Amino acid sequence: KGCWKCGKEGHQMKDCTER
DNA sequence: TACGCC
Ligand SMILES: [Zn+2]
Repeated sequence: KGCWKCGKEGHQMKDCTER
């Protein structure tokens, strides 16, 4: 629960995008 | 911000 690729409550994919 | 992708 958090990011998509990172693993932290920083943001979601539209704010990450980080592959 | 960058693949929402590996
Ligand atoms: Zn992330």
